[PDB]
Amino acid sequence: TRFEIRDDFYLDGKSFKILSGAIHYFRVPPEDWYHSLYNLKALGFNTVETYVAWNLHEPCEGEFHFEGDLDLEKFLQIAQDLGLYAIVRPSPFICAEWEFGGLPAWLLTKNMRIRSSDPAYIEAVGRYYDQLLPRLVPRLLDNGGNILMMQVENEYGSYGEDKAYLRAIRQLMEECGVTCPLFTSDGPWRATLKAGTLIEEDLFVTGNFGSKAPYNFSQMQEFFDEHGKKWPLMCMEFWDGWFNRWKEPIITRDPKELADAVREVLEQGSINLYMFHGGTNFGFMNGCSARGTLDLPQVTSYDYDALLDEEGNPTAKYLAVKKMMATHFSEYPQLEPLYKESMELDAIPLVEKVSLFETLDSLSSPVESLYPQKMEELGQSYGYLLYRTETNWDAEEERLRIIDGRDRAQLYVDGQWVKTQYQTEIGEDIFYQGKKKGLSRLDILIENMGRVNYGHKFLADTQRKGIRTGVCKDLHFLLNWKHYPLPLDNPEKIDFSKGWTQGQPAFYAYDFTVEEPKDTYLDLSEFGKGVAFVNGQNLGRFWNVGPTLSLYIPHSYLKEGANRIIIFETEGQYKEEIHLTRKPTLKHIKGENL
Amino acid sequence: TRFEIRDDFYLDGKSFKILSGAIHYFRVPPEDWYHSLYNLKALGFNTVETYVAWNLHEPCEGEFHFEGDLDLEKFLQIAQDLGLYAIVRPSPFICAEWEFGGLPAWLLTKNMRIRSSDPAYIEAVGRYYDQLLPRLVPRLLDNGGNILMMQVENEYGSYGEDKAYLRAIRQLMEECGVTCPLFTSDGPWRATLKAGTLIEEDLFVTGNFGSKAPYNFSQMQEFFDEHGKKWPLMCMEFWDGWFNRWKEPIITRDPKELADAVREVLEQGSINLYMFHGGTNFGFMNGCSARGTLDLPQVTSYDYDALLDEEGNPTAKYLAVKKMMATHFSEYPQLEPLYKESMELDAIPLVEKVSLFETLDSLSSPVESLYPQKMEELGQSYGYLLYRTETNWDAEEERLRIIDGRDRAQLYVDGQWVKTQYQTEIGEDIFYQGKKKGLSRLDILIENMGRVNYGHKFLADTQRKGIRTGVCKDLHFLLNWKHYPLPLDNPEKIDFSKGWTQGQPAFYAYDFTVEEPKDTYLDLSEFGKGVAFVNGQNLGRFWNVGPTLSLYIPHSYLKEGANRIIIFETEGQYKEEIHLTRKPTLKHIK
Repeated sequence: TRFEIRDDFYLDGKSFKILSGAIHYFRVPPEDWYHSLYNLKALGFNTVETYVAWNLHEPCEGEFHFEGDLDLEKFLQIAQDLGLYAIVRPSPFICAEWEFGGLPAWLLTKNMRIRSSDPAYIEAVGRYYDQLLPRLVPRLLDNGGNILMMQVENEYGSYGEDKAYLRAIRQLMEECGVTCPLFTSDGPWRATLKAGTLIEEDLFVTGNFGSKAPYNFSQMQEFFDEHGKKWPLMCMEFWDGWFNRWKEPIITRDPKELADAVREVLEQGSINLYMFHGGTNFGFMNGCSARGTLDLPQVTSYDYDALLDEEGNPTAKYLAVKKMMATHFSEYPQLEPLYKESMELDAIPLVEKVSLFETLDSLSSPVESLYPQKMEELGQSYGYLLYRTETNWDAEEERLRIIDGRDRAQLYVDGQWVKTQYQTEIGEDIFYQGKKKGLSRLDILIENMGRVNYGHKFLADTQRKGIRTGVCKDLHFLLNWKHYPLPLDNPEKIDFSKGWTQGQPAFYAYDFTVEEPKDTYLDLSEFGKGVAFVNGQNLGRFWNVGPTLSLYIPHSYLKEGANRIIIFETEGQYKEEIHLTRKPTLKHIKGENL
Repeated sequence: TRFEIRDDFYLDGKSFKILSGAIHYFRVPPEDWYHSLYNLKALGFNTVETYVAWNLHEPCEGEFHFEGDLDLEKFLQIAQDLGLYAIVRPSPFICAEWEFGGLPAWLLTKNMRIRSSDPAYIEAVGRYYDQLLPRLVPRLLDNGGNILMMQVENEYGSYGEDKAYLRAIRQLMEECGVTCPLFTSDGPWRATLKAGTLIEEDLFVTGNFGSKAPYNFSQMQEFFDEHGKKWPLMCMEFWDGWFNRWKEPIITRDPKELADAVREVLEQGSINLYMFHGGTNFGFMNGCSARGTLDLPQVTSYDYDALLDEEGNPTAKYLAVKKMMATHFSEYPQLEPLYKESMELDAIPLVEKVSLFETLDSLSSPVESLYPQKMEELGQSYGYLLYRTETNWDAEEERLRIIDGRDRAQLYVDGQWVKTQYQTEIGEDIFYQGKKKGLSRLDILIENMGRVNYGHKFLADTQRKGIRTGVCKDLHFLLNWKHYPLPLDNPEKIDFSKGWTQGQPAFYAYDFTVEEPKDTYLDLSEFGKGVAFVNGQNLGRFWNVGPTLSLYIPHSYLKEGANRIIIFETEGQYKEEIHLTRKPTLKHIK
């Protein structure tokens, strides 16, 4: 074989240092894959690394997608054409600050123990691998492609110690034809290294850390020595920045310090910068952190304070690493990096608007049942879900309670907003005065704000979204529900010919003309909460709590000539004009460091 | 027919006022059934009412028990012998401040929507009714028995509005040959009346309340008038006292005020006093309240501040009601009630003791699996559950977390206590410094402190006890578990020849001689928490937080001659002697 893991990495019989950067194909529009990969090569780096997101490729059971934004094969080809090698990390679980850590939400309805040696789960992964891996085998280095090696699971030592599970994934990958070296990655301390690895089965071990390479590599070396392994040192995720969460301040890391930290890694071994270019969590694909029982959703932008910013442009950090490489690793040739230009556009007028309630039938097919159903139970993975029932008021004032609902609920009676409850607020008493006679329409709009992507809440009860127990009026649970799943993947079905009323979730259309499409940012600082679309593509979520108050619009999302932005707003904000800016708008929050 | 509901209750063609009192056969030892029923008759009342507890009668699916302490037929016969009528409320769900509201815990292992029109659930109730109802049909008044009528579900308006569910229950009862009038009971306001009833299908409606009979009956009357029903008014649960919960003050109700309130009901209609005699939640059968997401376990004593106290003796409240009856309803003949005498026994010394860990193997059959299992999936309904694993320490200090466990957890490493966590404390960081080398034994003793018995938490995730997600060490879930179910229904398997170690859950035995068995109270003020047995019979739980600091011992639990009391105590707080007192020991609660 051309690439071997011995006492060192060897490529064609010569010692080889891997200089990799992470770029997730699914977080960068395909039109910009070349741009981002070029900038990685230009830095003097020789390898690109990416996760593969199961929940993108098998969004519904048995339905596979490998084209367009998800054309991993094309991404790898672009990398190969640029003379870059590839590391692929096709774990069913990728963590990755990504919805449910990459697991398809439909697994939550199955009789199985997710992320374990449970055969039912392993078999689902197998059926997925049957579609994914044969696309990658021809792209192994030994088959004329560029893939050096692939990862088994992902940071499993930060979740469990089921060795049968790791063995099963390794076995599946091998059976599917993956004949390149395999490896695991984990935190470089004893507990995670012991739990996450198959070192005693000679499966290569790499470490994830964000600083102190000498110390962290020493801990890995001790672990290798203890098991008598003579292996090269590699940091598979060198965390070069920080991700962001709603309501929390943006923290950045000094470019020079980071470049120095990277130098230390390279002085002893190999690296994969996480992230090289972070990009965007388009649509509803953001992940979520947890603290005890509390969920902390992560933001749309995956800028990450990476070497390339969300847009793909070199930052001061890129330049600092470039200078470090030029000095300490001059044997790796560099190129001038590529920049994209951005544009701005003022005073784009509102053209049409419609209340969600007035365009429901166009957007969603209602599911009726006696008892309320959860989101995944209804066959929905992402987005919003409207629960509707009709009820007689049995007293002047009555109490309503949403029992076991997540993540955020807005309650309306006869179209009138009554209450909004987020997370732990859900379940608190709600009081109202309904119709004197006949039935009042009770509407509850629920949002899935992102399933936790790691750790102890990974399989928490709250991971299943929507209303899990029921809605109480007085002391009894209400029955006869119409459910309107609102994945909002069908903006073309928004019927702007219908009515609009203030103080309801609504869609707002803004039309503008573009001569030459360029990168830009939609300013949502004056709106409340919701999502935005440009030319039918879901840009992701906005929320005026910040820290991010914009949504990035890649040039490739725009068209020459007529364009339309649609804003779905849930909090009642109303603006007759929007603006696009050359740079993102930020909310400054106490404790930040820009 | 002998009994019918028209514009009024008619018994053998004559208008009839039902004067009922609640006595639950399963809360009073069978030896004292006559005593309590006699005292009900003595008050001038004519009817006894009782729930039937499904979780007692079908403890394991397909396994039915109707003998001894559970001999409902005998209870009804004794009532008939005393000339009392009976109302039976055989709902699958009884609420009743009783474990899981009477539902068998094994239902939690089934794919079904409990307490709904789900056929899977209805079919389970049907199989239960196939065993229960044929035992009651021959005891219907028309068939020579004493049962006047029976309830369909129980306060369903305080839970749902599934009319198909109510219809199914009614249909099951009819199909089992129950031909007497059926009825529902609910709170006497519009929301609960509408939700919990089948008035439009002519199913009789009763109300539950604890005061303001005129106002509450007026709300029922309006509901009746609205639906064109000319029916008698009955309060099927007139709450005459208060139940108690650990760490909360005992509330009592003035005897005279209560008697006055009862009179108000009787001036307009019929009544069932809840409770007439409350008795005891023996063993692990207590219920649990909820406030928001928080569980509030109810105590062992179901004294309830009822007319008869836990022991079955008339109280000031009994006398006040008796006086009210003699004054305002003199047409009902009364009798002098019966009293039981109690005993005391000082300083009964500790005979022997043994740590739980040292007697595990005789007490429990372990179940081994890679991932930890919950209590019910292991086949256990009540008691304690020991989770055991072996693990080595990967740093001088490591963090442990119990993820999604209920209700109370005690953690030991190599036999040494590390931490106790109750309810919401479960999940908090636990830091430990363990064996420098090799595997340490990690033991986690979990207690099921009582499943919620009503309301929005009735089917909460927390109703399944044990550890639902896992135990984390550092960042990873630990695997390879030995589970020791500890229902503690086998005290005869406690091996006192085994070793005892301080600071561990342990069993303590106290031997004494009894001349003539009499009611008494076991003083547990100086023991931390646990349960107690007398002659192998589980008296229920104790907890030094109070308000109750004793366990009632019915005379029938004692034997002539040699007796043994075994205390299982989990906190490491015990006494080298015990006292049996004439009256219960109580603690004031802030």
